Amino acid sequence: SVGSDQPCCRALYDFEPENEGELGFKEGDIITLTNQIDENWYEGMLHGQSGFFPINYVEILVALPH
Ligand SMILES: [Cl-]
Repeated sequence: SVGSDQPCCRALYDFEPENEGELGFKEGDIITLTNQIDENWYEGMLHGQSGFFPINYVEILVALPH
């Protein structure tokens, strides 16, 4: 398995993608966190796909480095 120290977050709400760069998900999904683009958007992965999603839609479980 990937290490338990892999940055990740829990979706608190559904997010449906409205462009082809966004990573959609459903409430409760555990998203692999890969980057923070700005004060509003993360990048991450779920089920092998990658894309952007709102910081405000998730609960951090393991934070990216600061
Ligand atoms: Cl620290």
